[PDB]
Amino acid sequence: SSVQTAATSWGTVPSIRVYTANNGKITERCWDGKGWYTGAFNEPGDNVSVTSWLVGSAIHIRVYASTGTTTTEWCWDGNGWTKGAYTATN
Ligand SMILES: Cc1c(C)c2c3c4c1OP(=O)(O)Oc1c(C)c(C)c5c(c1C4)Cc1c(c(c(C)c(C)c1OP(=O)(O)O5)OP(=O)(O)O2)C3
Ligand SMILES: Cc1c(C)c2c3c4c1OP(=O)(O)Oc1c(C)c(C)c5c(c1C4)Cc1c(c(c(C)c(C)c1OP(=O)(O)O5)OP(=O)(O)O2)C3
Ligand SMILES: OC[C@@]1(O)OC[C@@H](O)[C@@H](O)[C@@H]1O
Ligand SMILES: OC[C@@]1(O)OC[C@@H](O)[C@@H](O)[C@@H]1O
Ligand SMILES: [Cl-]
Ligand SMILES: [Cl-]
Repeated sequence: SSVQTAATSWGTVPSIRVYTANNGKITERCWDGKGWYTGAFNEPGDNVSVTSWLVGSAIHIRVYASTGTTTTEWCWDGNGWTKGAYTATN
């Protein structure tokens, strides 16, 4: 089987974030113009999607991590990954 990725970007540098679901776990790689480095995101999941938006120059990232029929939303708003309110009845 294959790892599964999701990607987002912002600005004109740009910043890029790539999330990889590998063998039950999601991790994050980061580009800020000067080489790829490892991000702070680490959460369980077999499937991942992502979206992001800016308020001014402040990025807001939402990562949707799924295992079985449960999807958990993880939020980056400048100061730590927090659990979002997203729910669904799958
Ligand atoms: C994310 C994901 C996991 C965690 C899976 C599987 C798949 C999977 O989806 P994805 O990778 O998108 O799609 C596949 C792709 C692209 C290929 C080429 C596959 C398989 C899948 C399906 C089938 C498959 C699966 C296996 C194992 C051990 C093998 C050998 C295995 O045959 P393989 O010769 O790789 O063929 O179980 P595994 O615990 O990895 O479960 C089942
Ligand atoms: C428990 C279980 C069930 C009930 C599955 C599948 C898997 C599965 O997990 P597991 O067997 O541990 O991991 C896999 C391994 C080790 C290999 C080598 C696999 C697959 C899986 C994934 C992918 C796969 C699946 C298929 C079918 C018909 C094929 C041909 C098929 O490609 P196959 O050449 O076997 O590759 O559907 P199936 O109804 O069997 O659903 C999907
Ligand atoms: O500069 C890297 C970082 O802080 O960027 C914002 C988010 O992508 C974080 O997970 C990541 O560690
Ligand atoms: O500030 C976090 C939050 O309110 O952001 C907007 C949505 O992503 C919500 O699910 C999430 O709880
Ligand atoms: Cl690099
Ligand atoms: Cl964090």
